[PDB]
Amino acid sequence: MRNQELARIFEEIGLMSEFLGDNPFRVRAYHQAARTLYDLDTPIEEIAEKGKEALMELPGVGPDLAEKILEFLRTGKVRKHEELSRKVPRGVLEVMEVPGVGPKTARLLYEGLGIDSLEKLKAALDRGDLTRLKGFGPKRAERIREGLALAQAAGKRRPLGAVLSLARSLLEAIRALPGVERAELCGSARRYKDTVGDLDFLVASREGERAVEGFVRLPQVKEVYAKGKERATVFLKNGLQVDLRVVPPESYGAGLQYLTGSDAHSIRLRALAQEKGLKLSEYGVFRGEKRIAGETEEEVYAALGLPWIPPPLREDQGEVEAALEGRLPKLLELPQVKGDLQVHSTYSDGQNTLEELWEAAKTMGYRYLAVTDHSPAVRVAGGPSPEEALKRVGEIRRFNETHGPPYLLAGAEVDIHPDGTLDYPDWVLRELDLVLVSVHSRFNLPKADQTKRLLKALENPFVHVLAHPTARLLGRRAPIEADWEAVFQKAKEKGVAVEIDGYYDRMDLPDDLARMAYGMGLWISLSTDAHQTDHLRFMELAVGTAQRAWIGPERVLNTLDYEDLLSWLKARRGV
Ligand SMILES: Nc1nc2c(ncn2[C@H]2C[C@H](O)[C@@H](COP(=O)(O)OP(=O)(O)OP(=O)(O)O)O2)c(=O)[nH]1
Ligand SMILES: [Ca+2]
Ligand SMILES: [Ca+2]
Ligand SMILES: [Ca+2]
Ligand SMILES: [Ca+2]
Ligand SMILES: [Cl-]
Ligand SMILES: [Zn+2]
Repeated sequence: MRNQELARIFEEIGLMSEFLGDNPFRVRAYHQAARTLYDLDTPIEEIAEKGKEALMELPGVGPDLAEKILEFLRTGKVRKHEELSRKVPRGVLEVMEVPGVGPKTARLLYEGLGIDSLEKLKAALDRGDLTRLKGFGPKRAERIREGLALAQAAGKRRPLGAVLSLARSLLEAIRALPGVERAELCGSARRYKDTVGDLDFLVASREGERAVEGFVRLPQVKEVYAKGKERATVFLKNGLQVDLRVVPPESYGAGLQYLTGSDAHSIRLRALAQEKGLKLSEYGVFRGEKRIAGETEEEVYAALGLPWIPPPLREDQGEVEAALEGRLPKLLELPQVKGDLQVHSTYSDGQNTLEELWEAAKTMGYRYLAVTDHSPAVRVAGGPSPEEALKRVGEIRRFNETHGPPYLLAGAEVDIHPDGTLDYPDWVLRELDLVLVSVHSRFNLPKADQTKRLLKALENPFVHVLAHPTARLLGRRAPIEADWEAVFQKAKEKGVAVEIDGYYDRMDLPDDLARMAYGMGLWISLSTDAHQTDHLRFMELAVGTAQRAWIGPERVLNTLDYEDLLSWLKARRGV
């Protein structure tokens, strides 16, 4: 559907027209045309095929607008939009939009200040300039800076784990709206993508316009960017940018598929539908005018002749073909994970004592937790020395002797020196239950040298896991350059697992490299890199990554019970 695209063009013409000071009657007309297109559920093209008169049946559309609709559908553009685009630069428009701004304001801003982009705005805000620009006073000094921040974030992505819990708190409030029967967080978040744009929620309601109204008036909502009969876009007080879509209860499952995507997955499904004489839309699966499915997502998949496909797979990367052949991959699920294989303590950089870690693991129903404190080079600090590290192993053994399950594995996160040697001697490594190795320095070695360093680390027969292998930090540090094929192949041959560290700004291995490692036949270790007990919740992110990577419970260390894990760790491994 081109409905939203056309709504935007008309809206922009409205803004640009008012900026230029066109007839306020026309300005309002374009905005009313935009609302109509925003709210219109049936494809505009279907009404345009019926003629100019039929277009004119739509609220707000007269002869002038009906012709612009046809022009857009036939050419892909609207000359009037292109014309005002010649008079109106990009950032000047951007200034007028920045939530809380607008055209006439932006015109004094343009004429008065010389603003046809954004940096200038910022400049004026911080200096107090707008406090002296005619028509730019008090409570609005706040609003404009705030709007600017919202605009600048809308291009950008955040780590899934930075926003998932906040999204779920909004989900609780949405579910609690009177009139909402079901709701779910959809979009890329439901697919466990490691960074997300806006957050998208689907609601089932028999009274959609009233559900939108309750939604936009939630205590959590700061600013409404767009709203209509069945949809809205808002900004929360906490900054989250949120889209809502409402469908009737009979359509909920079709709405879940629609809003979860990916777009590429949905394109595949719509074609499968039409190939068997059906139409898949946000509102259901239809044979002619008859709705044959829609209420649950599994029903929708079934009507297309498919098993239900887990959201993390919905990327058009082989899952449609696997579903068609009745051979979806077996995927790791969160209840199968029996413990977390990288947690830190007060012995190094963690906030928690052994007792606190144990208590948290016990609450979570884990069988074990690996306490993997840093070797001395990781933290750029004197200890824990090799002697101290072994003293700690004894302390953890005594803790297990006095506590029982969940058992603590006495581990270490051992720094890899620039030359590939390890930051504890073998007499320490041999006594640890779990040896992780990782890069914490010299991140920018040439690719071939970084590869040699990692290969040398993998020569050590006491290593169990290559921890957070790329060392990336989302928003702060790029992945290290290394030949991952060479590294993973050596790890496989030596019996070393690779880690999926679900700590929210690490997400390392990333899904794509995890898919490569598992496809090459490696073992996988999941962890949260916890430095406080609140971090243990990130195991869901590591499992979501595993699902995106087509990883099953086979060859995942965390699915082994305690005894089988210890056996694996002690065993002759590799080729
Ligand atoms: N990408 C895309 N998705 C669409 C379109 N029409 C409907 N959808 C569905 C599939 C998307 O997964 C879902 C949410 O759209 P978004 O643009 O928010 O994308 P998504 O949440 O998948 O990714 P994001 O992390 O926001 O970039 O809406 C379209 O034109 N493009
Ligand atoms: Ca009309
Ligand atoms: Ca409710
Ligand atoms: Ca989204
Ligand atoms: Ca969206
Ligand atoms: Cl469902
Ligand atoms: Zn580390």
